[PDB]
Amino acid sequence: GSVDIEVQDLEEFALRPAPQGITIKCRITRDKKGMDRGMFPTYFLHLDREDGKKVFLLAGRKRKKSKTSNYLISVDPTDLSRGGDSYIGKLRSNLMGTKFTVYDNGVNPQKASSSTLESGTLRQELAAVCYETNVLGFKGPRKMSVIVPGMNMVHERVCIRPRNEHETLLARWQNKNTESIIELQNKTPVWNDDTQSYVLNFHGRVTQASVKNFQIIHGNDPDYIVMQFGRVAEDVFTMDYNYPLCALQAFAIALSSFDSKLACE
Repeated sequence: GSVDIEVQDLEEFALRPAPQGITIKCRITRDKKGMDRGMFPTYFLHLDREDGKKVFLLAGRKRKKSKTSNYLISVDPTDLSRGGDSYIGKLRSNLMGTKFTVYDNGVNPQKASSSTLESGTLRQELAAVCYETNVLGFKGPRKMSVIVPGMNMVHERVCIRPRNEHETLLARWQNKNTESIIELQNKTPVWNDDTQSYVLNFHGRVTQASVKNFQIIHGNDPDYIVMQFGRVAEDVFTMDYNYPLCALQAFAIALSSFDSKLACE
């Protein structure tokens, strides 16, 4: 079929998990300024219609709130283009650029009033990414972990609103709490003797693996590609995602790769 993905309300679309059986194909474009006189670059996510037309979905840009520089993800390009701190998603990274968490626009647990703290309105964690650190002797492709909220019987996300440090996605992951989360990982690339490099297979095309070219899958079924991200030009990348991911999660995961410890060349 074709399935002309229905995009009406951008906030709703951004949070909508991709229907099983339908792949949502997008493209991420890097700003209009970029490496200049400071200012961080702005990334744009557009739906790539199979008719040749594009549809703006989200925009992301790094910002320096107080000390750390998180990415604000908004469905309002204009606002973000300036001091517009309006957002639907926020990407937070550790100092090393090895751990990332994506939140919605709810209230931070650590600053919540007693009235809010009753549970509700509290910030949700939509995804977390960990770029595995080198051990010392282990030989092989680096590991990328992606943690997302579990899905319920109706195939909808089971809202994760951490009330404390032990309820975050990264904590549930490290503690093995697999009840309300889904642990995903990058698909292991395979050494190709002709290219003399580790490769991945994007729709039949040999693709050199890197932080700029990867696929996310569930460890139990390597054939089902949850997310496929690849560089097609200097500042242009293709991004396709499938259930259980929504655009905000996929986009955030992609933004993390730009801000990761890796990505240096």
